[PDB]
Amino acid sequence: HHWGYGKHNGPEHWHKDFPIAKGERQSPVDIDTHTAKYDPSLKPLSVSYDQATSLRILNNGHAFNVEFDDSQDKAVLKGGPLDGTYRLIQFHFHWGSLDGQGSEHTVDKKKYAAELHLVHWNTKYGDFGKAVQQPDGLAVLGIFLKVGSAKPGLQKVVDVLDSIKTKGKSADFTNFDPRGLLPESLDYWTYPGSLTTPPLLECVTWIVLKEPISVSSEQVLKFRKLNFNGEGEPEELMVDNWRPAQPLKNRQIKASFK
Ligand SMILES: NS(=O)(=O)c1c(F)cccc1F
Ligand SMILES: [Hg+2]
Ligand SMILES: [Zn+2]
Repeated sequence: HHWGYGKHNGPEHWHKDFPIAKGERQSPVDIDTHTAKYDPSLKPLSVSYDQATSLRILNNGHAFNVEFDDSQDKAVLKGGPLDGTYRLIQFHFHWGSLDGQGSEHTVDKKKYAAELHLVHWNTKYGDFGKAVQQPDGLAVLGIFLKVGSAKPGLQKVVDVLDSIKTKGKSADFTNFDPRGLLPESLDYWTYPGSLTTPPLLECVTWIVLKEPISVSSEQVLKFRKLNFNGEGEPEELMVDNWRPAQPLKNRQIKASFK
């Protein structure tokens, strides 16, 4: 039926309606530290989120998305492995039912408690819809979350979750600064891949940051209170909305550090 993360319609079943699930550049992948090739030609990332305008937040049944106004070059990403300018359109998380699982990408087989994705599209293409039809259409910045001390800048998001508990609900979310979710260093690993949920299109340049941000037990606990179901249906806790690591096949992961 419509895709999900449960026993009967989870990741292992997606290939039935989305054949691309067995493609050559699928995500996510495990990052083997000793095999990633340090590439010194890679340039440093350029994150310009000072003029970012958040609009709303909404539960879509798979995760929650904070949307931003992408009609002009307000919050952009360039540099690193990129060619051209990429506009931020939205961010979301992937998390688990226990502290030792939740991230999509792994490092030396290690699983973190969750993972943040900041989605951007190539301005060359005009709009998001066109960008998803190109090999270099999207650029997603990935950040790992580990359980420890509380992240001040995450709290604003934690507070509003009660108002978007079930599928379809949305709430205004203006004046949020995404710069409060970044770790100290911008060191990364990069590889060519795809969306981690259907339609599983292969249009993404993945940029996974080395340094994870830490959040509190209580902060992630509130993530686990959301619901997959819409209002009035039986309650199914929104947890473990992550895709298992896919085979790397004929690709290479480059690192911007040694
Ligand atoms: N999770 S993900 O980053 O790959 C992702 C996006 F960025 C955008 C749409 C769907 C989706 F699944
Ligand atoms: Hg594509
Ligand atoms: Zn994602």
